[PDB]
Amino acid sequence: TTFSLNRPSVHFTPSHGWMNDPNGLWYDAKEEDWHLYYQYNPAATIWGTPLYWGHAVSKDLTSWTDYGASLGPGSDDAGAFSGSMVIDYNNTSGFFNSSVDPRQRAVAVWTLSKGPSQAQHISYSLDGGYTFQHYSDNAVLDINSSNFRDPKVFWHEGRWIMAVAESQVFSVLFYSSPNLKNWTLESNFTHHGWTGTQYECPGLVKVPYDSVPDSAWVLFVSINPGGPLGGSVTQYFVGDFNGTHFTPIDDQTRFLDMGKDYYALQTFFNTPNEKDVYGIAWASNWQYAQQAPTDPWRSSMSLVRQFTLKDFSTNPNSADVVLNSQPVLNYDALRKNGTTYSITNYTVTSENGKKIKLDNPSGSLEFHLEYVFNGSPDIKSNVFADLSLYFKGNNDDNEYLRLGYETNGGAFFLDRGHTKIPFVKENLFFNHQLAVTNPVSNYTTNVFDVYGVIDKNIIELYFDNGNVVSTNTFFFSTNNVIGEIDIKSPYDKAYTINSFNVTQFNV
Amino acid sequence: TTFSLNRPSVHFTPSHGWMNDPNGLWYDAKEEDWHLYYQYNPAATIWGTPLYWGHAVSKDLTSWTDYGASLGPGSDDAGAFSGSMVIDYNNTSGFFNSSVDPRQRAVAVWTLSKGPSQAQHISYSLDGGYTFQHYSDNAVLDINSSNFRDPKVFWHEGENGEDGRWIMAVAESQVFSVLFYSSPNLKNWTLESNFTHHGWTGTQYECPGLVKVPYDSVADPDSAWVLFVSINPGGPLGGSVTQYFVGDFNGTHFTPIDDQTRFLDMGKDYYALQTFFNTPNEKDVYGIAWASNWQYAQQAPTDPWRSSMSLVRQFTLKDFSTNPNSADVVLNSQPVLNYDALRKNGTTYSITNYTVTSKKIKLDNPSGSLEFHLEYVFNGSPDIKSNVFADLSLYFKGNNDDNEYLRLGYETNGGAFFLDRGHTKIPFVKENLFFNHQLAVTNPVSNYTTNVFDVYGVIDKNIIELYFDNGNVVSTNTFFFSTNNVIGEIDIKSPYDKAYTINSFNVTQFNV
Ligand SMILES: *[C@@H]1O[C@H](CO)[C@@H](O[C@@H]2O[C@H](CO)[C@@H](O)[C@H](O)[C@H]2NC(C)=O)[C@H](O)[C@H]1NC(C)=O
Ligand SMILES: *[C@@H]1O[C@H](CO)[C@@H](O[C@@H]2O[C@H](CO)[C@@H](O)[C@H](O)[C@H]2NC(C)=O)[C@H](O)[C@H]1NC(C)=O
Ligand SMILES: [Mg+2]
Repeated sequence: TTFSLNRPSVHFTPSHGWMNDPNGLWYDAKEEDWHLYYQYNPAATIWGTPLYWGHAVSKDLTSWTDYGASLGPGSDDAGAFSGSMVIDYNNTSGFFNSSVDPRQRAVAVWTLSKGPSQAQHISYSLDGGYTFQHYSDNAVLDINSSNFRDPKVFWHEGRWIMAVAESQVFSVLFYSSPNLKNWTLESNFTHHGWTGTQYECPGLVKVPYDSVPDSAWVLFVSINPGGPLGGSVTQYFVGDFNGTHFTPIDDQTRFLDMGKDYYALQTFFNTPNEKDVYGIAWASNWQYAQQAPTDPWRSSMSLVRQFTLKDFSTNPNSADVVLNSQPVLNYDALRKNGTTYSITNYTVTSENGKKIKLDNPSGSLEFHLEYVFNGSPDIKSNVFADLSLYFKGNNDDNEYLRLGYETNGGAFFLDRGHTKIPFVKENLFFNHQLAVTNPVSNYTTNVFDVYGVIDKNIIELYFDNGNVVSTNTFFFSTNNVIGEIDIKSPYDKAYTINSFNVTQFNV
Repeated sequence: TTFSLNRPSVHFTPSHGWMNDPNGLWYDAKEEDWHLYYQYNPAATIWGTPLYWGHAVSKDLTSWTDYGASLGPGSDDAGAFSGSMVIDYNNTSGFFNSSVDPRQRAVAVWTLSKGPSQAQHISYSLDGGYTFQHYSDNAVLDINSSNFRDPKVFWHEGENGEDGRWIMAVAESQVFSVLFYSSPNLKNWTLESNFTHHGWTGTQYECPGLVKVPYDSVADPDSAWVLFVSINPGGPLGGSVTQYFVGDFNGTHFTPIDDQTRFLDMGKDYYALQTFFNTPNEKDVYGIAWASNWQYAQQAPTDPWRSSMSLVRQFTLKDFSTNPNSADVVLNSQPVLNYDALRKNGTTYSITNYTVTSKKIKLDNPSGSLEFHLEYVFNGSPDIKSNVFADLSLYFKGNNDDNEYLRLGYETNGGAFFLDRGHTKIPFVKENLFFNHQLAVTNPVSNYTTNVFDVYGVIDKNIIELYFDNGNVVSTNTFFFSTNNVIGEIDIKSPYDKAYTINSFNVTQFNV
């Protein structure tokens, strides 16, 4: 009842220490292992030097083995700031004698921050990405810059292309290299979208496109500080990449996530089928991430997501384009081992009150919800006319997430202030109220689809099969856990729930 | 305890009924009268039809006389939606005999919304903007659309010997389009360009307006063009929002200088900004906005009026960037009030060289309307690290009940300014979950070697505006105290002593 010592079970967290950004994401196809590195301060639960890349491995992006610090700066003064991994199949670096399986030639491209210089180094691994050896005595790219970070490198066919943030000038620099050693400047993408205070963590990616062409390039650009809710946010651009220059199709601003706690998204260098685009993000915000009431670890990661470009618009009378997000979890094992509750053709009304009590609550559930607004004569514009689901919890049912929809605001809401944890009341950037403008799925029926995941301190809401997504953290009291889901509305028969599956995860 | 009956004193509110976006703003240079029109329902405090244009007049953009319903749709079901006003000096409309002063030849260009149709009509006034007459018993720009609204018109002086034209900016809303039509005579219109899918599209483009704005260049021209586009639904905070683009107008096309997204106001309750057709200086650009959010506006706890307007602001383009290592360009906003009259009819307070340690201000004969200025700086402290809330807060408490208060300040770990507007007894503020309690803005320093933050606030009963870095950043929000409970005391607090230093703090209550 001062800290919130409930730890996620399907979002990766460090065993201990401060975790702050996904790094070196790659997939080892011989061992069938997913590798997730992260910025890590092992000494404490706030950002500090020396900063390493923590390292964790998963068979299924659901269960993580955290091996702790792996890649390091080389002195207490410095940081192994963010960066990426690549698989040098053809041995362009020349680091790899025949004895290293081509599928495991992991080379890491990363920012050294020391004093006033941020410059990019490379370090190859000769043990499948568990330890690393620094290439030479020096960096491979130094521009006498203090803000020069977050290299994300891919193979373009062919050369290596690097995207780096010259953060303070709002620039993604693009650099090419034959061998990962000699880098030459190629184009300077600058002053696009929502600029905030800095550009951080760029990553350029080719993404499938389910039309109604085959693919499209996408540039991710993270922003901190200066995001529209406060602090950090992640935006993206849709366009094409000519080998040197990135050209956005349009002049639109697009956020990946409409919640306050989603930042520093990075994509896996590779996936098993070599087409799908997966990526993960740090699940917090820089305004309050180091004061989060968790111990002995601090930051959490989001779920992995699959990104595909879809034709979509926010109303039925126009045409636009949007990055759909589908969640990647091991749902076979999670749903087999877990207990499901459900509702159908339920017209919400005070007389027929309905609720779901969860047997042996675990704090980790998913749900699909399908609802419609029937309207009522008694609803008009000067009343709050909401369909609320209170996710109440087992030991203190005064701590709850309140989530739902209201006509007169035409939107979905998340209330995350109802908790005894002091932090949520004391830190004034942890907003109680969050909103998302969720489209219907079918404009002749006006059916709303929400799919959500709850894991102890974090909730992710995917609207309209993943066209809109909102990720936020909550903090219940310790060992308080969601055990009752309660359905309410002050207007009888005003709403109707077609479908409402819950599935508690037993973990 | 349920309804917050405190009416704003320097912001415009109708006598009674529901008020919505600003419309037909112009300046009468003959009588020196500012004319404001508003989306209006007099029959209730919620939107409904028939919607009229309410009319207000003011000498100083500070005190307004409300004249009620002036422009109407002519039918019960229908609605007289947003539009703008032009002064047809050289009588290009063919409506004005010479007994009508040129400075007074007022033509309203507005949207008629009736059943499934939304089309642009024009009406005109022969008594300087109080009564109006519809022209032709038909629209002047129809495109059988259901989402075709909010025409904002200005005059484009032709160069070389080309005559010059009226330019209309309209919203083809659902397709995120500002269409630019020209006309010689405000009657026959022709499509010139289709500005589409820019910035923050949200759900709909609404209330567009093209303007040319002075430019204070201190970089490495004289003017630049600005395009205002309002978005609702789909603002990032939820509901409504106003963005702007910076660029050039070549006579048919607006062309932005980048693909940046710039919000005019970072608060939750600043929407549908319209600029005045004309100003006294013929070069300054003034704008007014509707001070609420569509998500909760028709639920606000006020009677017998529902919406308020913001202060008029003076918009000027300056060189600005959010860090000291880059260049960019920003729309600076500068409040426009009758400060001479207000401050001299009113009571001042000061505080200097103050370093915060475990001071309060009692306002004498509280009026509830006040301005304040604040310069502060952060000093550091052994006891402040990344895992604490090290805030400098200012609690504007209430006289009758002081458990209702605004809490605004800065915090170092979040590097940003906050406003907490939840602390009140008014049920609406707890019941409506779209009425955010906590608002934030990433306010810059005003000098990067002194690290001094500058903040100018205006707090009229139930509405607060904040300007940062001399108006490079603005955040506007409504708040609701109990009936007859205006701001009485401001207490300055910080949990870390000597961490912050308030160099200046000039409060000035308005006795209006
Ligand atoms: C202005 O441009 C927009 C966007 O290109 C046009 O919008 C299209 O309108 C039709 C209906 O007539 C829709 O079915 C399309 O989906 C819209 N396109 C897009 C991209 O959203 C609009 O018609 C244009 N208006 C004029 C007057 O030219
Ligand atoms: C990439 O483009 C940006 C944008 O023009 C360049 O930014 C300038 O950098 C200097 C110092 O390096 C600053 O004083 C200027 O203010 C920056 N300009 C702007 C508009 O912010 C940047 O230098 C370019 N970098 C490379 C490597 O080409
Ligand atoms: Mg309207």
